[PDB]
Amino acid sequence: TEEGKLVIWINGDKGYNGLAEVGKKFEKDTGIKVTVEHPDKLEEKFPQVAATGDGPDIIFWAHDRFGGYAQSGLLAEITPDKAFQDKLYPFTWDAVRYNGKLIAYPIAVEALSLIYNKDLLPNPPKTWEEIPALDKELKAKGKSALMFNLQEPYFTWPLIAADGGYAFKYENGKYDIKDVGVDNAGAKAGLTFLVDLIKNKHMNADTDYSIAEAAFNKGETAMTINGPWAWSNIDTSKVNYGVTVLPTFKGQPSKPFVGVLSAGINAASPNKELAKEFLENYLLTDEGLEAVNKDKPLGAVALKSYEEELAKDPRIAATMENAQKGEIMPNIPQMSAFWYAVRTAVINAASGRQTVDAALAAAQTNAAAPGLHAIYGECRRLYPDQPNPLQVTAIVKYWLGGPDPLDYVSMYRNVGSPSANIPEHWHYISFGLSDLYGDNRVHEFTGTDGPSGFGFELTFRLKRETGESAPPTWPAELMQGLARYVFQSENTFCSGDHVSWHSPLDNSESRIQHMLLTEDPQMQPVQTPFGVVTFLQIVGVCTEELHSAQQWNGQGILELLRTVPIAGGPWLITDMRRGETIFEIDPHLQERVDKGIETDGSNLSGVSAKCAWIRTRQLESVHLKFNQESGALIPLCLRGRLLHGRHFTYKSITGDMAITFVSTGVEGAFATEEHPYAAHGPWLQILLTEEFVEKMLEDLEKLPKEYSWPEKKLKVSILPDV
Ligand SMILES: OC[C@H]1O[C@H](O[C@H]2[C@H](O)[C@@H](O)[C@@H](O)O[C@@H]2CO)[C@H](O)[C@@H](O)[C@@H]1O
Repeated sequence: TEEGKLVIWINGDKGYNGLAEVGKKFEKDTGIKVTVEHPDKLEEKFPQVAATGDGPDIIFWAHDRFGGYAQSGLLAEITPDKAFQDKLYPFTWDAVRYNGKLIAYPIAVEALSLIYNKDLLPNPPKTWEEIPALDKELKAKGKSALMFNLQEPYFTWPLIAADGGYAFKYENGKYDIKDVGVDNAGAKAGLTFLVDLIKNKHMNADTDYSIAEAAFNKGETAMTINGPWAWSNIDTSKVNYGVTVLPTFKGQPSKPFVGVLSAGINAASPNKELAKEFLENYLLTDEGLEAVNKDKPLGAVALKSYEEELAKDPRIAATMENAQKGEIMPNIPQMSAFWYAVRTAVINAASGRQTVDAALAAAQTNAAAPGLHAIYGECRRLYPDQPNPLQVTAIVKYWLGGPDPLDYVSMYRNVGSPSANIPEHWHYISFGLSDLYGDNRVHEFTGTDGPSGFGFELTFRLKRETGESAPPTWPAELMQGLARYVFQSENTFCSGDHVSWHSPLDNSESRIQHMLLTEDPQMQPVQTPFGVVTFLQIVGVCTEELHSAQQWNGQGILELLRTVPIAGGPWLITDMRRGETIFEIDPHLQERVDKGIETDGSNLSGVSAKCAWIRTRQLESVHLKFNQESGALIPLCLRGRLLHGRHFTYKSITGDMAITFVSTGVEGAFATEEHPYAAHGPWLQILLTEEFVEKMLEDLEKLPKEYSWPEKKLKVSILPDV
């Protein structure tokens, strides 16, 4: 925000210019500059940035969002003298009251209406069922019957609710968030009807707000569906239009979700009193509302005085008839999640991606899945561009006996950063490792503190190939494999961990057959009522790189991968095509690993190797035998472990034999400085004092190799071992 200046956000389809004129008058009378912006996806931007401390002093939007905003603590409480509260209709105040407090100034009442071309269609239909036949009549003379935005569920909700659909059941003043009604026969009936319209080529699933508006206003289609804001543009057009009641479906009224355009004050705003002055004494006046209304009609206003003038307009009348027949939107926080569920359901059902029953079943479950929704939020923040990415769904859900524990795996196109030389890739995000539903169907509920589910979800970044229109799906199957491992082992992962796989990740001949895990570079962790969720990105590595990771640590090797862009880069993007290890690409990298093992120690506690040396015996002489391969690890054993007071264990692949190098100062060994070499059966422990260890290392500064010291002998060999 800012002090002495007023920043306002309002959607671009509203009358921002009129509002700007009111801002001009305010700037004249008070000297405070009033800036009016209309960013895309503002409502979302607003929750997103309000916390950091950027944001609008005032935010305009339908009330349905505000309850959420208020629960997050983004909104200041508004305080009007009774003198002012009486100027507005009580029910508009109702729409903006949350948890007993007023959290926004109600501005206007928005409801969708059926807008029709009087020239093309003298008497509009009273029912949806006529439209198919009606379209056919018009198609005969190169026109269409109906076109409206199919991308926002706001416009198809009236039809869906008509025969029984609902968001949350309201009884006794309480909305039951668990009782969602988008899955019932009614909702199925309306959405099935829309889908059938598209099947019989009376509508097109691609159609959006702008195509619908252009079509109707140019006079290409007979009808459209929209709110009062739209009219101004139609007035400019050649079309003579009427605004009327929406068509009935199966004998029942269409029930549009009525909104109440409201203005909220940012809790992080310095100028809150300036905001109150502007809204109460400048905007919410006959003069202010008229100013805005000339630009784009607001609908049925909340200011009694001005509304009395407006109510005469037959268009407003129709607006209020549709409004009455429909319901007013709830303002609870769960609305946003509901809207998202339905938006996906409609689009997928209309495009043929899914059936009506499957889409609505998914929307039904997802309307009340705070975890799935809290993740979808962050996904939405990263990809405001992509509302519905290709998404792999597990059709037999895990908690019904299904094999795949990941309910969903979303697949995004990431454009990368040209400035950072980061290539375009596909970004897979998984859903199911965390608590999505929080009703104990998969994961025990644990509360807000602590990890939701296993506390993380999996992500993956697959370098996009030349001409790849769509992301491949094999990474989802991979993610299902890992997910199963976690679910059966009950074993969590942390940034740095490695996964040994030893098969091409993509079931090709690729050299990438193992995985490392790191924090997703872009995905921020999220607060889920069911817990906190972090995002672990999978990074494909060669067998050599995995080995480096075991010998040193995961973290170091990931960074090495970041420096070699071809092998990952800053965001650690997996290229299944890669043919060389990072070490074949830059040998100085091996050097970096050796320095790390020296100064960090190594995470390798033991190896299965070709090698050789109940009562706890003691020995004064010891002769070890090693394969070249296990002989290679001796420096690691000493430099990497004993010099860090860490023990190391060779176990013979055949034998029951074992050799555990023990630093002076390790705990629980049966080897003492007094008696360094001791054995319990086939298991041998030898304790080396640090000085001797250093000496030994210098001595090791190819085959056969023999070493001797006063105490003990060491042999390096090739085929004595079977
Ligand atoms: O698409 C779902 C959407 O519906 C409503 O958004 C309306 C808004 O109320 C109107 O003022 C106008 O801008 O049309 C919007 C839809 O394009 C809800 O208010 C919103 O929360 C929801 O996302």
